Amino acid sequence: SMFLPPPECPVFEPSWEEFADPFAFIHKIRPIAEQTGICKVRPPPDWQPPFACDVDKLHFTPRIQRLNELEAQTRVDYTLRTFGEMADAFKSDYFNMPVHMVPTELVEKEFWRLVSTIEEDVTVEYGADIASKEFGSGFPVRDIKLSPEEEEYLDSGWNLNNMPVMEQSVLAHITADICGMKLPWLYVGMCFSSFCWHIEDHWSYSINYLHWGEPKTWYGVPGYAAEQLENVMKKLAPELFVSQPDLLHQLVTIMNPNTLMTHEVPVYRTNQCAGEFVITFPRAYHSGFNQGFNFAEAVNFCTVDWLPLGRQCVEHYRLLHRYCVFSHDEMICKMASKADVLDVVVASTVQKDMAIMIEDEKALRETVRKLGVIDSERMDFELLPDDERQCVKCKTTCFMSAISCSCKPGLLVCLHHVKELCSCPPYKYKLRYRYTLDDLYPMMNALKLRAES
Ligand SMILES: [Cl-]
Ligand SMILES: [Mn+2]
Ligand SMILES: [Zn+2]
Ligand SMILES: [Zn+2]
Repeated sequence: SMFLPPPECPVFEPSWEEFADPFAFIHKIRPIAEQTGICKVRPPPDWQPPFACDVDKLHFTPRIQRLNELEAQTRVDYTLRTFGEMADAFKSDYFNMPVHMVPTELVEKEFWRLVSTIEEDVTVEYGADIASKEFGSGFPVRDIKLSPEEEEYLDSGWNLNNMPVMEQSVLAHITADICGMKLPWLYVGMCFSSFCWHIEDHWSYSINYLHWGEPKTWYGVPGYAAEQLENVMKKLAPELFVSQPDLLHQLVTIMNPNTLMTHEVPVYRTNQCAGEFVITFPRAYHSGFNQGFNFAEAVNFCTVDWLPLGRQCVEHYRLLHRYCVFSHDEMICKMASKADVLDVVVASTVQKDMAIMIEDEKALRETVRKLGVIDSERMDFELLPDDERQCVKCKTTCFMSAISCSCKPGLLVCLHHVKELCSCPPYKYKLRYRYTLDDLYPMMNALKLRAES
């Protein structure tokens, strides 16, 4: 009747020993948590990173949010004090209650009532921005003089500034600019402010820490059910699935988990409270809303487990004509070029992906040669701005190779779309390539040597 809450997602309480290495721990829980898409992690009781900031000197510009189920939203001045004041009064006036007295069950039930009710037009506000000098990480960072307590947490793997640049992560090695993806984002919530159903770019992981305040309610769907969910959503809201001109135009929406559950899409929930982590796994759809005034911090990351999925994601982007945040192949080759300093399990896993890359590239080059492309020239793709090396047809970011024609200066197609560049015969085309196959096999060999050492 009305709202039936989804079953709870897994909750882990690691020992200090398990907690010592976040990537080992994530690998450990993966068999369980990937079945549910999201999971919650409670740190050991004494892991307590100090939060300190001036509520009057932290400023941000809030985003306005209408709360209508199935309505399209785009994916991407208050002080913290004045926002908090607004947020508390909003919740307090909404329920005619003190905020700590409003049961989380009630806020959840009411959220799903108000987004589905046409006659209600509740609007709320929220903050979402990357860490900057005007608004920095909630975790300790080096800058000016820090307390010993802050020093304790400076190097923690669970300090979300460090997570991107550890010895078992992959996004670290990327030299290309992916700031929107590798830097933590800060989120200031209020009652009912929400995040629409989405998956992370390049099907990466994400990890979210609620620094303080009232809980954040989550819904998650396991990666295996991603296409099921999309099919449900495309039937109910086809507008969200029209082609989009860039990454700054991704359309997303609020949708009741019971609707998914009715269509046999598995959905899990949780209330993330202050001091708790939520982890989302590759291609796991998630959404949620805040219970009240709060402050969270989140970052994307990629494990070695993720590498094959990363490759599959870019393939999927190609099929959908979606823009890439970075070139997956460029990242693989960057790591190969640093094989000697790579962690050994990383080296072994990159070697396997590189082997697929090379064999695919071989087949593509044979195919375009048979189409009559004969001329070729080496090209350092990584030097081109992204918007100068996207395939005309499928928008993929080129790196291994592309086709050009003097007919249309500056334009490129990837080797899947040789026929989509221009009307000139293929003998007028050039194969532009980053590496010969003969360059590539020794690169892969270096990884092998590092891996077997
Ligand atoms: Cl509404
Ligand atoms: Mn997310
Ligand atoms: Zn293409
Ligand atoms: Zn041409």
